[PDB]
Amino acid sequence: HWGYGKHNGPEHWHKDFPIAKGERQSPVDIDTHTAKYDPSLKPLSVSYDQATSLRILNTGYLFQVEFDDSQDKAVLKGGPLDGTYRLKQFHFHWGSLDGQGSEHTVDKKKYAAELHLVHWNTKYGDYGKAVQQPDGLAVLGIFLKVGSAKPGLQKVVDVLDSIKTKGKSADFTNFDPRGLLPESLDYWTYPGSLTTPPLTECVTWIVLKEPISVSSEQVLKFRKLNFNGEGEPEELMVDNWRPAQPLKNRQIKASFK
Ligand SMILES: NS(=O)(=O)c1c(F)c(F)c(S(=O)(=O)CCO)c(NCc2ccccc2)c1F
Ligand SMILES: [Zn+2]
Repeated sequence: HWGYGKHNGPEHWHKDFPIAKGERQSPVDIDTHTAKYDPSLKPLSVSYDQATSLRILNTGYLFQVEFDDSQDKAVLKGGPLDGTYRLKQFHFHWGSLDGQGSEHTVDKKKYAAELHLVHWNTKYGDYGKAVQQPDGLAVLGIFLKVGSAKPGLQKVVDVLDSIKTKGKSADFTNFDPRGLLPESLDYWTYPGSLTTPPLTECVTWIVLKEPISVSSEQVLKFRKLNFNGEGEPEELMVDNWRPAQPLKNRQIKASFK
């Protein structure tokens, strides 16, 4: 199956998923000197006050926290978006070393990790339909740099030992994703794709300019997760990022400066 290694990593995905070589693939390098300030973009509206987390899961590629999206409890709107996108899950990508791990880059800079908050367009009724549409998902991406701890991340870090291996889940209720956001909602946006197979070009990306700070100890705990299942040889879950893909004809817009 696909993964992150020499024999099944990003460079191989195109054989199963030919859209890997498509015209709107993600992630990309954000060239902050060619991005265009768009005074017509709106402010983001990030409304997570009623978010209901359910569970945390090691998928064998990353870990994710899932939400109850069967009512409008937590939604993203405004900015570049038409309509209302409902929060379904968040997850992270991270590196083996503090100098890599993000999927997007900024003027070629790599961050230690990247948080993705995945939302689906409510015009399509559910996530599975949405993922099949050109404007089905909106993913809010937030960079992580190593420095001071992020207190709102610690509940996530402390449950990771209970989901060490592929396919393990744990209850994860009452988690507030507002504690993962930076102060500023300034962002870049562009049209792209899922960053893992099936690589569908269904995503409006909204990448915040301001990183969050997490401690060295917080990210080290991410790196103690395993790609393998229990009872299989241990393979540390690190470097689960796709490198930047060609921008092609796209424009990245900035909400600021
Ligand atoms: N990076 S990304 O935001 O484009 C992304 C992932 F990297 C990713 F691994 C996933 S995945 O874990 O589902 C793997 C298949 O693409 C999703 N989709 C996230 C998702 C998972 C469960 C429920 C709803 C959304 C996905 F959206
Ligand atoms: Zn992701």
